[PDB]
Amino acid sequence: AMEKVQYLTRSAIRRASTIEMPQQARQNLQNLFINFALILIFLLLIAIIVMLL
Repeated sequence: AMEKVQYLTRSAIRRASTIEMPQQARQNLQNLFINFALILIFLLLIAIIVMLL
């Protein structure tokens, strides 16, 4: 084979649960965690503008 991008060679035995890529997410737990965080900060926002304001 020939390398064209380092995404599987760079830090292969060092990166653990992190990724060496120009793409912020590649696995669905990353995607669903940010989805849950968006839901939770949206819930916090609407709690404030209904109960503090």
